[PDB]
Amino acid sequence: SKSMQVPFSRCCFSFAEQEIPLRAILCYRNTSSICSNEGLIFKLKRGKEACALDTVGWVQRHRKMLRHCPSKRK
Repeated sequence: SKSMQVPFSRCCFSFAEQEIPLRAILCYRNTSSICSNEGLIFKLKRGKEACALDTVGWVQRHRKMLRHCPSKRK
């Protein structure tokens, strides 16, 4: 109890490879090297985050406008 880390977590299975727009996303942030192949993550309004690679393409336009999420407590 209270040993491991609740948030953060590891990579995901289904990333945001689709054409997810900014209307659904709020912020993006790179993850650890657990992915072992460009690990990226995002933030949505639903009250959660989304997994991604890093330089997929649609991330650039998202990160070009948005930036690395501040703090580390949701």
